[PDB]
Amino acid sequence: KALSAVILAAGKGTRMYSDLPKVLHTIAGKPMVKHVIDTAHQLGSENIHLIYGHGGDLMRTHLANEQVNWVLQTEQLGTAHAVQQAAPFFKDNENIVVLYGDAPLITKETLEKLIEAKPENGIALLTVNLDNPTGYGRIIRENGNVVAIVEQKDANAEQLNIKEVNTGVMVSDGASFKKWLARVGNNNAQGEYYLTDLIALANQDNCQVVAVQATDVMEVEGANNRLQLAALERYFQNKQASKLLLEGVMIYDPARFDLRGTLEHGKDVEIDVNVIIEGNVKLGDRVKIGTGCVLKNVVIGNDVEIKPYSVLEDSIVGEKAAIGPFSRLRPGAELAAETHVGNFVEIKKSTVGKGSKVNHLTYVGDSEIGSNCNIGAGVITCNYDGANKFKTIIGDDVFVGSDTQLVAPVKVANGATIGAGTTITRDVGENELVITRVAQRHIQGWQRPI
Amino acid sequence: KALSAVILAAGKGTRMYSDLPKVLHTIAGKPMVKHVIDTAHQLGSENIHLIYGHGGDLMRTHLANEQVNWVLQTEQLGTAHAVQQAAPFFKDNENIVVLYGDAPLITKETLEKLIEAKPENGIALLTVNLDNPTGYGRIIRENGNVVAIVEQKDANAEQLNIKEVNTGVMVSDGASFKKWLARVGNNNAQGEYYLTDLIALANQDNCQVVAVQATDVMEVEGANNRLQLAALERYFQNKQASKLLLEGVMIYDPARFDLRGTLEHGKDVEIDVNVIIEGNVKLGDRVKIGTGCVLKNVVIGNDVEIKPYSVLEDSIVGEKAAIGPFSRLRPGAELAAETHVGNFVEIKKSTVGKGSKVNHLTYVGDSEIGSNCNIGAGVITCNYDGANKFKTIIGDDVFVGSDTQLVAPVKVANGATIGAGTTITRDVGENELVITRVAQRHIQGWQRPI
Amino acid sequence: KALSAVILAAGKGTRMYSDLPKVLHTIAGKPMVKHVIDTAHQLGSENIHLIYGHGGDLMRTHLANEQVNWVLQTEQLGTAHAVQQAAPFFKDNENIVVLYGDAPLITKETLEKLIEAKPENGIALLTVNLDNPTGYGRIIRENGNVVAIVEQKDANAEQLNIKEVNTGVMVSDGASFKKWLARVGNNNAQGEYYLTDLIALANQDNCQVVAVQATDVMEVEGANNRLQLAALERYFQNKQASKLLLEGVMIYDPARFDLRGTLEHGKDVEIDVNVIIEGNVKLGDRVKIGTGCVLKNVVIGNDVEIKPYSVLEDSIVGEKAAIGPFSRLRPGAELAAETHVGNFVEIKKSTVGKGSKVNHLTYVGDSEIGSNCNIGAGVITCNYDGANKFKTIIGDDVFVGSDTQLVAPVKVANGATIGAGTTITRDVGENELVITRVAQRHIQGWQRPI
Ligand SMILES: O=C(Nc1ccc(NC(=O)c2ccccn2)cc1)c1ccc(O)c([N+](=O)[O-])c1
Ligand SMILES: O=C(Nc1ccc(NC(=O)c2ccccn2)cc1)c1ccc(O)c([N+](=O)[O-])c1
Ligand SMILES: O=C(Nc1ccc(NC(=O)c2ccccn2)cc1)c1ccc(O)c([N+](=O)[O-])c1
Ligand SMILES: [Mg+2]
Ligand SMILES: [Mg+2]
Repeated sequence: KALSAVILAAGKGTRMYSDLPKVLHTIAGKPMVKHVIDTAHQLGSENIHLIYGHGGDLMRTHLANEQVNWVLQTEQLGTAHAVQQAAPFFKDNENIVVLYGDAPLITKETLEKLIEAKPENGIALLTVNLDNPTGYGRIIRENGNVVAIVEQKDANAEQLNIKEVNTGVMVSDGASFKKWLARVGNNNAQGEYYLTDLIALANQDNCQVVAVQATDVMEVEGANNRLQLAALERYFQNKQASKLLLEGVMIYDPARFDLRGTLEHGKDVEIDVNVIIEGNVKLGDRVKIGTGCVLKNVVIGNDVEIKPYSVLEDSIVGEKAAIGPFSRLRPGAELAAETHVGNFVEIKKSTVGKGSKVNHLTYVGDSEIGSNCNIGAGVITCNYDGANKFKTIIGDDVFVGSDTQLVAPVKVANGATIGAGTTITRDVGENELVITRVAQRHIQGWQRPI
Repeated sequence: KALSAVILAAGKGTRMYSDLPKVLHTIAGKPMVKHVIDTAHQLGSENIHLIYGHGGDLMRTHLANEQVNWVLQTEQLGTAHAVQQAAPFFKDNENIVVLYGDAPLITKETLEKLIEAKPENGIALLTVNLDNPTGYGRIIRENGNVVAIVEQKDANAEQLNIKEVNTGVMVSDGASFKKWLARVGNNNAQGEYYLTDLIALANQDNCQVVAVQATDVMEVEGANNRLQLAALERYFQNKQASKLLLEGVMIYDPARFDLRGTLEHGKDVEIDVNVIIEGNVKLGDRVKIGTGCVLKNVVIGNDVEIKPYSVLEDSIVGEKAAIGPFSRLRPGAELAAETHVGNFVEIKKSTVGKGSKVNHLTYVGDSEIGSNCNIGAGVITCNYDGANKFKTIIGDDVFVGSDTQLVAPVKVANGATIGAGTTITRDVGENELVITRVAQRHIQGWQRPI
Repeated sequence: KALSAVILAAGKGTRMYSDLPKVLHTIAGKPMVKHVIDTAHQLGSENIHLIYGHGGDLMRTHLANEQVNWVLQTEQLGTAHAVQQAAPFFKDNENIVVLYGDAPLITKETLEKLIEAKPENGIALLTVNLDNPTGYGRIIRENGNVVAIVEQKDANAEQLNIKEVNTGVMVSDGASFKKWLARVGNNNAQGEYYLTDLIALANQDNCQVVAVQATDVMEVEGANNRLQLAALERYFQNKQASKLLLEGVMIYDPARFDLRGTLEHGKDVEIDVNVIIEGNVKLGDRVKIGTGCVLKNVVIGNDVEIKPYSVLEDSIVGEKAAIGPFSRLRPGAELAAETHVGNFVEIKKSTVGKGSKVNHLTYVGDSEIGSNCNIGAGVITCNYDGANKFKTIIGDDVFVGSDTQLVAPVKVANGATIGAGTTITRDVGENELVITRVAQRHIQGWQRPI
């Protein structure tokens, strides 16, 4: 049986006090609605009907590449009215799952269990037990089936003690949705067409409604403000960290670890406190990440150690390389195996060959450095004024003395030696030794003003 | 009706194992007693009577500027004796609130509710419910009024089950305080004059004592050691973070956020984990603060992004500026709109004009830099030996080549160009190009010792 | 009465998904088994019998220096079989305590209370109360003595409600262990010889088994995976931080503090959030450590302030020194009293004399710097190519101008002055002023390409 999803995402999110619409606020670096779209995709949804409204232009720019059907809602008249906007696109013989852009932690596993329980021509309603169910619609089960969702204000004393409550998440076939949505009324205090009413309509038609309990409450929780969003964030981070720990990643403190994307890892990986992993990150075996590192879109080979307070982005690090502390790898930094990058070093769009070292107070930009080079402290690759970021090409086995400026476009051939304090503007030949001729004034008996 | 406060702050705080007296230990960067003084001020207190004793000289140096009446207590004979020291200064027709220098989280809101409930010629006693009230004085209410505070050792089985306990915080008029304090005795195991006894004395005089429950237990908790102080700190930090989140500040992790002063913010502000905000900080709209930043006494314009591990102090940052990662702004750094400050860059008491860039391994101190300047990597402003920190004045549209030393006092005029590796000691004229003439020795066939 | 310990440490730890055996995973920087060995040593154990098996070679390399008896177990046939491997080495008249390499938080205090309760020719069994005891062996006490350890699958309804459970930790004399271990059978579902059976065997012999409740559950908890290991880590860190706070160390956030070794401290020490203390660290009075610092094997004198994001290792810091922010002290850095080390500064195997300053973008390696020296921004000590890390010797009261390279081996005598941008290769005499003679090309009317 086929499946399609409807995601409610039209909300303004007034209590976020933001220029963004509600569902664009992020959880682990990606919009709340994107988590829901990805879950619906993971489920095998043929179509994903996205109900949107407030901040329409921002929704379109931030989610331009999502394979969704854009259903523009002009008036907020309740959740049944929102779902009915997508109803002309429902296949009669497909299942439809209703999800909420502001409740991002719903899992594929929970939803699979919900779809599976759906009786033919009936509804599968996602429910949850609360220690304090006050304010939520109570689940009334008679003969194993859901006969009513009794709201707080209507419940009798005995019903107020029911801990099982309605989440809003439900599954039914497209024909049943089309049929029942056309029958929902707005005769209530809010004057809204509630999707909740489908339970009563299904019962009127002698169709069964089966309840399916969610594993965690946090899967059904919605974020109405940034405090609630921060609580979903911490729950999501704890869950990601716990999964990594059970896979064998040594995360020293799961409460001080953040994953905002995907992590591929080998065995015996050690991650110290306050590390942030962003985008797509791949770590080989025995990678050690020191305190305070930020890795965004990087590939790290086996046996690499990243020392504290290193920031890496869009970079590749070969096996047994040693980075940090206080190293900065900017996009395009490609470090070969057994390389060394030290404190207060910045590498940008440069390749560094096997065994080469760049250990102090250096800027290497738009360069190619060969194997077994020694880049002295204070070395800087630079350009002439008005240039267009030209390249510095350094061969194999080159020594570059401390505080040397390499003025691109320039080539330094294999085995060349450059003395400290040099300004390199002309190409250096193979085995060429280039040393600066200094002129100095020496004044004897110079008594300091102390 | 007028109000004045009495704050007990004479304690040694032996269990802090410190040379400081008890109340000078800080919560969110300010002494515990200062929080209480500020609360009493926010309430509208005409006078704030500060009872002090231990570490008297340190109290005077650390709180020199507080608008308090210094009441030096020579002997610790109990809380009623402490309050009686200030009693000759109470106005008969004013209300007096008794507060504790070591219980800093008491709120203005709680105290307003306490003052309001105070019956004429009576007492308003602040109380709190505890799940485990063991050791605390139980509130005995008869005919809605507080008839007794029954201590742990005296309570009957039924009274030990009372969860409502005495906090020590109370309000009464100045004449009633003067009258009842003169009647407090010390006939008890400790031989102390307890302020607690005022409840029994008020009852003897047929004056009503009304109980007022505190909203949070943490408002009445006192810190006797640094473990307790750390628990008040975390509660205070969580409360500050929660308020900011409800105002619309996106704090990624409220458990990894510290505010030690005041924060003024615009909309869509994003604060990553492990950020510290000190003194008075103002952030405009859409300010993004990366992980590990420290902002102390700074003004940050709209649309500024501060990248990870940046430390800013007594600085101003114009709109759309980009700072970090690993940037250091020291006092007097003034960055104009659309400026760029990069990694391993230190700016001290310098103004940097619109669109100017200082992106790598640079020290700029006591300087004025104009608009659209390019400050190369490794550039350093310096002085002669025995100098008195002279100024470097750089005009508009100046290019300063990498690893150039600018020797103050020096002026570089508009549109000047400075080549890499230069030593600037003489003023550079408008559109003047200054390039270093290098002498180099080139030795061919130099085989490295590898 | 003498004591010896047996520690079970043969486990593979399959669920760690690691190449290391189970007990080598660390808690606070040291292997789980090492914590247990140290506890057994603190107790006064004459012998420590270490049962090992999986990852035998790694156990031997990682614990080479431990004063233990290496008992190589070839087959895992249950805990009684493991303890019996060490039994030929038990003295009849000594007490034997059985401990587990994967339950590292067991305290000396708990074990002292266990040994003390041991009745002659009997057993002292360590027990613990659990709110949910499901799955654990229930303690059956009859006439004050332990008559049985009833397993989950055998317990009657009434016995399942017993909250007191078996921990596996026990004490008995060597003769009793030898005797009872020879009588343990493997007739059970697992076909293993359980140490648990010693309780039933002691009862058969009319020897009393006394229960001793552990203070904390976490002392008896074992780590089977890295999630469980992380929970023991956080509990251990919280306990260490709480002890330090009660001793008077101001730890701003005990949940963001890590101690991985030993800390000796004076009074009025302040430690900001996210600090890591490794190896042996000693702090004097009024030491202030800013956010994000890492101190490994360092001695810090009184009144030192370490500013944020400083990494120190195998270094000594004299009184009133000022370090950071962003300073790096590498092994052998020895800073005398009243010295100053600033941002983006790296000190390696160098001594820096009293009052000397190294405040910006500098590398000082293999050097001796005297008193009251001024090391300018951008200064670098370096070597010739093929050198063997030679020394830079700087006297007292030397000024070294910004962006100067000091080419070791070189000596700079007392009161010498070095101008900015200099290359020092030759020794500088007492009171010698060395300034660079620059040649520059000046081109007027150079219009920039803007
Ligand atoms: O109803 C919406 N979202 C929604 C619905 C239900 C819940 N459920 C709960 O929070 C919940 C339920 C039961 C127990 C605990 N929490 C959480 C969020 C909704 C409606 C229209 C919208 O447009 C949007 N949106 O995302 O903008 C959300
Ligand atoms: O009594 C003092 N402080 C004080 C008094 C009461 C409390 N209250 C509680 O801790 C409390 C009460 C009820 C329930 C929970 N906590 C906390 C602190 C006091 C007295 C003399 C002093 O000199 C100082 N001081 O600040 O140095 C404090
Ligand atoms: O049994 C072993 N360890 C062990 C034994 C008991 C416990 N106890 C508990 O976890 C416990 C007990 C009671 C209540 C709560 N937790 C924890 C760990 C064991 C046996 C053989 C081994 O070789 C190793 N090891 O360390 O590799 C451990
Ligand atoms: Mg330099
Ligand atoms: Mg230079």
